[PDB]
Amino acid sequence: MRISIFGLGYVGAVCAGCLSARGHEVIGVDVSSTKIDLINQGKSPIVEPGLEALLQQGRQTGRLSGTTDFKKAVLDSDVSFICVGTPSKKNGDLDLGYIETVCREIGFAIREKSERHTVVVRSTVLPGTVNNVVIPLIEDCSGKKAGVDFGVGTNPEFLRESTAIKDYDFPPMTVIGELDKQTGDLLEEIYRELDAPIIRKTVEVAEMIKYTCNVWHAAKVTFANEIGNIAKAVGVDGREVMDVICQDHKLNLSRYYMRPGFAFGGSCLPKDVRALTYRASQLDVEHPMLGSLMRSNSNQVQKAFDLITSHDTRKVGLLGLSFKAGTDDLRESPLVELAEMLIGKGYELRIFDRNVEYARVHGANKEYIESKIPHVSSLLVSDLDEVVASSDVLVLGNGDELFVDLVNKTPSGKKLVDLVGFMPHTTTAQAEGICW
Amino acid sequence: MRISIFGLGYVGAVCAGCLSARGHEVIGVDVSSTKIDLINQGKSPIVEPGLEALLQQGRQTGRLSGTTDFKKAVLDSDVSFICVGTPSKKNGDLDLGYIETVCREIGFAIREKSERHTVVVRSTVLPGTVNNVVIPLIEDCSGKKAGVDFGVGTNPEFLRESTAIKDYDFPPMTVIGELDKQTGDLLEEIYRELDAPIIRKTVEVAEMIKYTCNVWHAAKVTFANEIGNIAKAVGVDGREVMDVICQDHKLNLSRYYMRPGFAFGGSCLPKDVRALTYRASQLDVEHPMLGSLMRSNSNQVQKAFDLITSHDTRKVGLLGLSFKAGTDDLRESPLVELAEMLIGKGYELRIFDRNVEYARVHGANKEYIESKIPHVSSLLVSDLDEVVASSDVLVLGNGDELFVDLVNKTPSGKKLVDLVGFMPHTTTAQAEGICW
Ligand SMILES: Nc1nc2c(ncn2[C@@H]2O[C@H](COP(=O)(O)OP(=O)(O)O[C@H]3O[C@H](C(=O)O)[C@@H](O)[C@H](O)[C@@H]3O)[C@@H](O)[C@H]2O)c(=O)[nH]1
Ligand SMILES: Nc1nc2c(ncn2[C@@H]2O[C@H](COP(=O)(O)OP(=O)(O)O[C@H]3O[C@H](C(=O)O)[C@@H](O)[C@H](O)[C@@H]3O)[C@@H](O)[C@H]2O)c(=O)[nH]1
Repeated sequence: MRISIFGLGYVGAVCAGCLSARGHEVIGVDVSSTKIDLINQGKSPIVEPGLEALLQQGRQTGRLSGTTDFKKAVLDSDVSFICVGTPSKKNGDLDLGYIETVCREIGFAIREKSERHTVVVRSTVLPGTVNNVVIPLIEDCSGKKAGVDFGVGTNPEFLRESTAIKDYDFPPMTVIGELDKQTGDLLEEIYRELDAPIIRKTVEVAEMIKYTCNVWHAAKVTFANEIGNIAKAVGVDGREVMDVICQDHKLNLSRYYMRPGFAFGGSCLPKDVRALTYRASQLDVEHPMLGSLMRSNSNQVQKAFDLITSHDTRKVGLLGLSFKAGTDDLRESPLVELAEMLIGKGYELRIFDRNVEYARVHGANKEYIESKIPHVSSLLVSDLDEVVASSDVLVLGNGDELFVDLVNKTPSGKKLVDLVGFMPHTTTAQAEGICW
Repeated sequence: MRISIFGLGYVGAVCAGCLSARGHEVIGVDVSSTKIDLINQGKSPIVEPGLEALLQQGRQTGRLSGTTDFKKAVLDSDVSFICVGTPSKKNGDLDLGYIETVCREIGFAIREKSERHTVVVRSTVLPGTVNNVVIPLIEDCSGKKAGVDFGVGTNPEFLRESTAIKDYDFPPMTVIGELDKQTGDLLEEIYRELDAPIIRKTVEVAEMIKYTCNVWHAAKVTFANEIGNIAKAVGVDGREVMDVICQDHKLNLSRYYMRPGFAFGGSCLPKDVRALTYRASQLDVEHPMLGSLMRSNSNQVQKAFDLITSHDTRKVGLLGLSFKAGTDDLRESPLVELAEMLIGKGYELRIFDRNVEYARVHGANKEYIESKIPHVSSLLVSDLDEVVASSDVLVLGNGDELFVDLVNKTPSGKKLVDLVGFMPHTTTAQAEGICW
């Protein structure tokens, strides 16, 4: 197909060439006549391994060209890939300036041409951008309507600089955000030949996706730095430490621990986090990320409390009490924290937990349950249907498989608050998730 | 093997059972008489899938028993595993009360004992605990010297409650902290049949290994929760978002981005960290972790500074300028920032980077290099030898392989400051690493 590409920076030029070398008619579009002159000369504006070669191949076959003429580029192509920059404003919000101009330029170019055009955003933008800005802009400028007259979708890239090409060739995944089915299919052909999954989501979800990947990346670099700093301070090598950790593909580098949900608890995570940062503090090793964990963890408890507590009623049924399903361990259980908050603030609380139950007559914790936390434990009710019937707000606190059935057999008159993720879908006025 | 286990809690009881199911002789020991008794009836003190059944089998083959007679346990076994809990003190630090107690008794036991007894610590303890607490208390109480007379070693655990047994039978890996080969071999013979890599390291490293793993899990949950919160405030399901993130094993769930070293930079990571948090703020969504990345990131740059400016010499050579090797992209390069700080402090700064040097000749970002950051670029030097020779302190800022030679065979009279990880080993008087 014939592709126009708006913005010829690191991702735009890489695109220009990668597509042009696969059999596409590619028109590189940029505001600066230096980048374009370089392109027509078949030369790379950047130092990127193997880019020049690709670009020179684009001119030799006549499959690639550049022009500063936006309108033409549109009228001469069937698909436009938006790759212009979105730099930071002085307050952190991203500057949409460039994106807007391109959008206008495109809309104006469509007002003319009668055939359908396809506008795919690749530039990283906050969620809601395509819907609240690029669409209405194009529309208001083309006098047309997104979806019906012209296609719109988003297409995040994950190219790294200095390996943009190989990243292009072998991506982790290909993700597509679609308004119209038609625009989605076009992208599907485009990456059809790539040995990686294709993931079709709504425009917004896609926008969130690319942002999360990037912040996760900084999160990782940050972790390794803070850990390495503590390492040096205590005499060992961070590199050696992080290597071993990167060996674990069951916990450290899997999807485990990555489900958005409730605070973490137990008799290990919170103490070790406290134990290592205290030590870091003794060695004069600052550590803002490591040192914000607990703070965040508590926020999450508070959050559940604010959700549960917002329905004009004291009647709460708390399903799950141990720090996690399948164990009776109550040590630093966020659910007890939660329970204790509700009690301290006067709520009519009723609790269900068959494991904590079994333990009240079958363990080495009897003492603790009847003398250490009687104000919590005496609120335990073993009849699950009783807890549901006499509560107004039902709170799914842990992964007990028994709570699924509950999630699909919920009676009228009850609010659900989901903290682990049993809900098949997103919040409604009757059922709310802490992160959905 | 005859194995004694001190601390019949969640970790110790599981160990007792699994070990004994594997044909060893196990003496469970704990301070609580009520614990020992449930163990002698083959009953489980805790609610943990399949533990009871293991404990009864342990009894029924006479391969597993229990007592409070510490001395007897050490006297009738060749190796002990220390599994006593380590609780938090009001200040976050670790309470070695229980560990110490169990160390004293053992020492007293191995004294009266002629043959080599082997001590393994499974309890999670800070780096250096074993060298400065366990060994000394046992040496003292036993009159014997750690290493030659009795074996010592560290051996963390990654079992997760509720899947403890599965986790024991199928671990991510086995980590051995060894002092004397003898104990290291002993542990390996035990875990030989486990389908996982065995990792042998110095005590201090394994101690730091286990900790890093726990705080890393706590960070994953933390990242995931804070992302889901923002996800939900922006209208989408944080779960749909986190599933996709977890579908990427090249960048997201891989070892990339996990090398301790220098702050991140470039025109994407920092810009995106700032944008998301900015949005997060607009929406009243607290995010202590996400929101601390930049301070921490910026605290790494300053860290590199302090390293460099501590050598009583104004002559500094910065090898690498662009945000990474393989590109000339200068946007928000931490190396540039480093340079500007060094400049503002009046250092004789010389800079090598073959990519930018090339870029300021071919490419499109020459204006920036020439007219926007002249005060950095005129400190450029084309010849790497010229920079190395005329500087007293060399900085390895990015991973350009050209710098490998400099570190393998370094001209005397130079101080090395390794920001990326070229050094084969730890810090010395001539070559200092940022996280090693
Ligand atoms: N929000 C959220 N929370 C999670 C997720 N996965 C687990 N959690 C929670 O994180 C906390 C820790 O649970 P987990 O690590 O499964 O169990 P446990 O704490 O018993 O085991 C951990 O400590 C052991 C230990 O140090 O003794 C470790 O060995 C072990 O590997 C774990 O790190 C729990 O409160 C969990 O609910 C998730 O995807 N999302
Ligand atoms: N300390 C440390 N720093 C690292 C490591 N790995 C990478 N870095 C740094 O993290 C920063 C980003 O590098 P990288 O992600 O490899 O390059 P780039 O930032 O150009 O690509 C990223 O931005 C693209 C984008 O959003 O446009 C993404 O698409 C892409 O996937 C990356 O996130 C750099 O400053 C790196 O130095 C590490 O293990 N340790």
